[PDB]
Amino acid sequence: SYNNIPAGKDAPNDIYVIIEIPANAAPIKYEIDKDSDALFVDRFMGTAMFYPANYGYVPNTLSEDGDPLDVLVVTPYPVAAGSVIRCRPVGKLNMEDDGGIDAKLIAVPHEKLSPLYKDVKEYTDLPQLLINQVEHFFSHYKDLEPGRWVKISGWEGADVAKAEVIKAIEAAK
Amino acid sequence: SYNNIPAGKDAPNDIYVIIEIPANAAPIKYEIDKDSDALFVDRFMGTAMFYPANYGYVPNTLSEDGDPLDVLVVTPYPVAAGSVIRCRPVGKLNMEDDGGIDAKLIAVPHEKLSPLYKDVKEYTDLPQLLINQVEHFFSHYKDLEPGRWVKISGWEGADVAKAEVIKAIEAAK
Amino acid sequence: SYNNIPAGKDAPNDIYVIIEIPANAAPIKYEIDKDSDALFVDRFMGTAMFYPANYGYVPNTLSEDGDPLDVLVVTPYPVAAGSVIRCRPVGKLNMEDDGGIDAKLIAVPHEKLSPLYKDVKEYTDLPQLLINQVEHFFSHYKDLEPGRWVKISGWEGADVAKAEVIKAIEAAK
Amino acid sequence: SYNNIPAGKDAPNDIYVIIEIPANAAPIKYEIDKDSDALFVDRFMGTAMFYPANYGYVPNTLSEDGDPLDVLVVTPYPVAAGSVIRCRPVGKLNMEDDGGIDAKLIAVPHEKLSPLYKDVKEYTDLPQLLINQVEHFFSHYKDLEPGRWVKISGWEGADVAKAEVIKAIEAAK
Amino acid sequence: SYNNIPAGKDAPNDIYVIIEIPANAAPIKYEIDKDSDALFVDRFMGTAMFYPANYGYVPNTLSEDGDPLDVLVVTPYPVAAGSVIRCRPVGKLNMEDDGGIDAKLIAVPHEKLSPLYKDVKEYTDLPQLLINQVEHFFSHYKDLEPGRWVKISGWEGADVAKAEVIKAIEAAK
Amino acid sequence: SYNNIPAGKDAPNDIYVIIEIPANAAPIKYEIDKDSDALFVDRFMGTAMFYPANYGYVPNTLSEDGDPLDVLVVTPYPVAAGSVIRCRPVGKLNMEDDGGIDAKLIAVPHEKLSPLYKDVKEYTDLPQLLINQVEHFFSHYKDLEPGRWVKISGWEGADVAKAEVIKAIEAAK
Ligand SMILES: [Mg+2]
Ligand SMILES: [Mg+2]
Ligand SMILES: [Mg+2]
Ligand SMILES: [Mg+2]
Ligand SMILES: [Mg+2]
Ligand SMILES: [Mg+2]
Ligand SMILES: [Mg+2]
Ligand SMILES: [Mg+2]
Ligand SMILES: [Mg+2]
Ligand SMILES: [Mg+2]
Ligand SMILES: [Mg+2]
Ligand SMILES: [Mg+2]
Ligand SMILES: [Mg+2]
Ligand SMILES: [Mg+2]
Ligand SMILES: [Mg+2]
Ligand SMILES: [Mg+2]
Ligand SMILES: [Mg+2]
Ligand SMILES: [Mg+2]
Repeated sequence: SYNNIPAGKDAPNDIYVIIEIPANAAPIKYEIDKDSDALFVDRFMGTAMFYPANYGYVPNTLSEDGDPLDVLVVTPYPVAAGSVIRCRPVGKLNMEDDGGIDAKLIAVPHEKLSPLYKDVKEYTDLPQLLINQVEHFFSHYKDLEPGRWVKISGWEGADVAKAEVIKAIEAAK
Repeated sequence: SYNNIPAGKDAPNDIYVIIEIPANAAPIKYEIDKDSDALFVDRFMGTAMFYPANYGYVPNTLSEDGDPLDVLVVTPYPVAAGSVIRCRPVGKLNMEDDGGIDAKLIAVPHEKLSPLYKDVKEYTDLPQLLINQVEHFFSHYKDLEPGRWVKISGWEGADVAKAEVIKAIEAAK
Repeated sequence: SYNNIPAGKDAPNDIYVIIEIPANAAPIKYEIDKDSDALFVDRFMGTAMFYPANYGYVPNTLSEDGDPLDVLVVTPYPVAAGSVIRCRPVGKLNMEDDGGIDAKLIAVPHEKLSPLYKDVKEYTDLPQLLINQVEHFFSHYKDLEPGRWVKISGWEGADVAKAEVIKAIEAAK
Repeated sequence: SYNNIPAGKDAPNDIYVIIEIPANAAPIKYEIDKDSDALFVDRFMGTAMFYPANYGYVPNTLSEDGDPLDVLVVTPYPVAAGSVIRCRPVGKLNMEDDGGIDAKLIAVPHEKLSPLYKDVKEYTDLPQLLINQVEHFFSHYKDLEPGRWVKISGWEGADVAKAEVIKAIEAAK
Repeated sequence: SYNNIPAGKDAPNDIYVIIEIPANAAPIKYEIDKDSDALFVDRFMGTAMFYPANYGYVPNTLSEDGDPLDVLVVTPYPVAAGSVIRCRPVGKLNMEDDGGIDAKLIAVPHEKLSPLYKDVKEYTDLPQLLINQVEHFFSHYKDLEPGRWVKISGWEGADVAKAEVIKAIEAAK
Repeated sequence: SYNNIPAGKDAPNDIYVIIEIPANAAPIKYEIDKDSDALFVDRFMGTAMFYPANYGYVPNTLSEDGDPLDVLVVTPYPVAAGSVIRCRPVGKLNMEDDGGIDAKLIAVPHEKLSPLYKDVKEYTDLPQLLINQVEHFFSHYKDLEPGRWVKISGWEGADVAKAEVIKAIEAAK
């Protein structure tokens, strides 16, 4: 099962993220069910938008909302829902949503998977438009769903993002 | 495993369906294997047709033929093979095929997943062309495979479909 | 060439729209060039959004910005960029953008192309969520491009939309 | 324009086919308009089926019904709508439909485009399942559209198909 | 889990292959993890190439590199990553890579899945171009990853391939 | 027609490229026919490879092989075959093939189309793996076609690439 996957081979610089929603996918919000490891349709999203990067979570972590830590992973090609990417965090997007505090990390593939991100040490080393697209997506993707909303606080860098991994690993143990 | 998913949160009005074949997919007839939870290729379909709705089954149900209850689920976008949709039955298509009695329910997503089906209470509230496409698909998709065949009896409404769910949940106990 | 296509077989109830951008497509903003009939990439759009309906124009019309009249066409499947669809207007979305007044019509296919829209006489007969998605898309698709913006005024019905077609046809003569 | 393309480099053994509908495409029945060269949506097809081969016509041919000769082209990958394939006829499917006589040729790519068809000299050298799929598609794809219908007479071989090309090239002069 | 799937219903003539990479897919090299059954991204491949057949392994086998036996499966349509296909071996491609001896079998679906391969008894009954594409892919897909390389020895037939299946099954006990 | 499109609004820093083959497309080598403006299938390519960037030509130019100048354009999303991209050259790949000298440019979208490439002044500002993928593709894509082959000479920078545009513009006038 997914719970047999550690949070990382060497956290926080070498972690695993289980993908729930591929980048550039149809507007279906999938979530993995802890009790079955199965991909559930949480909802069909209301706006004409798509997640700008692959979206999932670090196994064996615990965030403030009670679920594993949320991570977006930038990849050269969208990966299959349910697949697992070895990656490295480069930034943290601080937000609050209708349910409470909701920070999410952004990460890039580990060097063993690709050389493309070797020089991406901070989220500011990704394309500025991509960073803006990520923030704009979370700012607006709940606009057509009543009772759902997002407040953006802002971005923090790779040191804070790596800290967040450690926090969530320690919270689960 | 899939067997940890209940038949529904509040059956028969609120059920779960595990999808084997997405709507509008390539002509590969996948089936989930009970003893591995794995998606098997049952066959490559012989006709140039596609399933007009997502196709799957209700976990923890048992029909009189020893398999879970079959369900077609209408969705605004096709859902991934192996994913699970919370939905609501609105009708039943009575058929017999080369394997015996073969009724299949038709369902729409629960209102928590989409607002688009709030007025669909009976299968006759779906577009008539879609109902005709479902009937036509099952009447013909086996035409080019030796020894496979379908007889269509007709449709029944939401109350009959809900009673079928109750009966199949009972049988699994 | 495209200019041999009339504005309609029986405008304004029966018109042709040349599609530039398919519904649900990648964020490439194509525009057909008057001087060559060729599809140009006007831009790669800045936001993680998609046109919620097929987007194009009525040939042999002239709208307020000097170009043919803009029309969104709802279809059961997205139609290819550069293809031509026989359709019928059911509404008008009034907007202003960074270039000036920018109304766009919304239309559904002629009954010879699909039976699915026979009961759609006004834009309010389309799904409310789709109407909201169209408004939300135009409100936000320029959010990440400096100097580009949109202000929505509101909708008008089929009779107003049909009068806009007549106005743009006569303005071209 | 398309009318500048000859019927072939060396007809009837070496012909050109302009594709209207790719193999395995969405159920949109496109047709090229003679007076604009533009791809029109003739209709959205009513059944859950797809064309099993690429479908188009030979330019600068004229059958006795006033339209160019129809050709299905088998290719290793589906080709884009509006593109032109150099190919070689290997058979003829005789049909009558709601519009009158409706024979369609079947062809394979010229050896300069692919080595995969060197041993396909007759339509019976193609996979039997594919031949059956073509027949089944035309027998059923109009089933859900009022007033549309097909009668299938049977197949003829490559020599008959080649004579049909010669006859249709003659008629266009 | 996957390990409940036997190596075959009647090995070596009738085997199961769990697919990791679909034919003609994006250049994502998935591998199933033994400890979790989950699909991991091993890497994003460096070259602009795709696997010419579906790629996976036989469960409950052990090959020379300590992992289950590798098999390519030719299918009429690419099958999803993680799905399981009943097939039959027809050849063996002998290679050495940067990790050591690396033979891979090639197989076609069982006749219950498709009639299209009934006459394919040896790998030489597949299209020569496909065999060449498989050799060329393995010869070059690692060309842009330093430290990864492949040397091709050549092919052996179905009887040798079937003996390799028996060898890997017994080696797992 | 395409010939109404100038080589650029302000060559060599602001040019138009007509795309024949989208990035990451199926292995179909399309070429636009000068006499009809139609997209022809030149061949189905022999190797399991794909063009790593969109491929096409500058209208109203003349290269040493007698045809308009060949250009690859890097884009965030593959563009439709036959569409036209406003772009700017950043490098030149010198090659000779079975027909003679065969240099090709690489370009990025003009700033009016996207901000993503503002800092890409030279081909060495693109990802090194992408540059290697382009060279590797041309080195190998003819490996399975007899009589077709490529010799790589090497890359030159943006100043030489801009020169090549001017050379080919002047050659056509
Ligand atoms: Mg969360
Ligand atoms: Mg979550
Ligand atoms: Mg949230
Ligand atoms: Mg089943
Ligand atoms: Mg069943
Ligand atoms: Mg059945
Ligand atoms: Mg406009
Ligand atoms: Mg416009
Ligand atoms: Mg505007
Ligand atoms: Mg036609
Ligand atoms: Mg015809
Ligand atoms: Mg007909
Ligand atoms: Mg191996
Ligand atoms: Mg392996
Ligand atoms: Mg290897
Ligand atoms: Mg050239
Ligand atoms: Mg060329
Ligand atoms: Mg060349």
